[PDB]
Amino acid sequence: ASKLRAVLEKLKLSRDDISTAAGMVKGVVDHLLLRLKCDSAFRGVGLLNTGSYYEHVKISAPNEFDVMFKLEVPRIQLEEYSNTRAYYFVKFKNPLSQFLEGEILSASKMLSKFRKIIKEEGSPAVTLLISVDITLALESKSSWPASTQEGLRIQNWLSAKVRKQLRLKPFYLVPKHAQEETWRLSFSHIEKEILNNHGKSKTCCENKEEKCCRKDCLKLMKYLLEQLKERFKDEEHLDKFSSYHVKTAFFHVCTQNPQDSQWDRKDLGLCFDNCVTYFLQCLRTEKLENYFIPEFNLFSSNLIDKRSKEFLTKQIEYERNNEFPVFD
Ligand SMILES: Nc1ccc(-c2cc(Cl)c(Cl)c3[nH]c4c(c23)CN(C(=O)CO)CC4)cn1
Ligand SMILES: [Zn+2]
Repeated sequence: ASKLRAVLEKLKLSRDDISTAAGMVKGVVDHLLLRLKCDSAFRGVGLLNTGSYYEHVKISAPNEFDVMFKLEVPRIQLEEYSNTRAYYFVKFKNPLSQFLEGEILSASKMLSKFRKIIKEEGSPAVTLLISVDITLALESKSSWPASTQEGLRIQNWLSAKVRKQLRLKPFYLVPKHAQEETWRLSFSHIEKEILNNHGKSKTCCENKEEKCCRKDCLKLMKYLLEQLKERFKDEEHLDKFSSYHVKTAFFHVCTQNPQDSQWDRKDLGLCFDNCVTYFLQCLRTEKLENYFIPEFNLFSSNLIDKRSKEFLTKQIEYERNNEFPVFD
């Protein structure tokens, strides 16, 4: 209870120092974006909005930032790869013809040029050095792919109006490989909008009478994983897990507990325990549905070994029964 709020305060004091570092990262980005704009192939490159840096996977490592460069392109048509609901080949119907390999757009070819232009100056295409990961993403203004039709189950939490409005925004495709020329769907912009506008009430966390602990629970779940990943970094059974798994599980708990009253700031310990319990259930049953693509199991044996899940299950059960020693 009091231990949880002490961790958040230590995290908060850690964030203030990078306020000056933000402009330092934001300077390198504003430059690199201009240099990429001079190449004919990257004319329509820009920052993925709502903030230059998305502050990486690590809540406990403010030294490393994460930035996404979106590439506006003509109308995209997609071909699903091998029944994997998230990976696709990209096809056309001007300057990107150089990266064409028949009809399929070559991720390896565009990444190689993306890297060459920056060097002289693929989930992260380049990592600069205080680290900065840069991801190239294709912007598509088409309707969201069919695999997202039963995802984003926010209707009883953020309303069906908002889900309708959110699904009118573009989606994004990042060169991730399953096959070395597929692209992976990305909804980082939607995830940020949900986190920063998270309550059933439109004025959640806008006044002191409506302070919920939704954000604090996510910070704590991210800190728990990073601490465990750092403690057991040499054991290799936690390499697969990332903050995306914790964020995904958190969004399911929001769907599961849609009322702001279920996230009262004075129930932080119970609310954090709700997220820990749901994340364990996903580990034990090896089922963590992608929040936007319900058929993509993030905890499938294809992606993460069963022994890794029960290792993490074992460690989280330990921390839970010992009142989380890795926090102090
Ligand atoms: N093996 C994996 C893991 C996950 C996915 C994945 C899948 C979908 Cl559909 C979406 Cl929308 C995704 N967004 C992100 C990921 C992702 C993975 N990811 C990280 O793990 C951060 O280090 C970036 C953020 C596909 N393959
Ligand atoms: Zn709130």
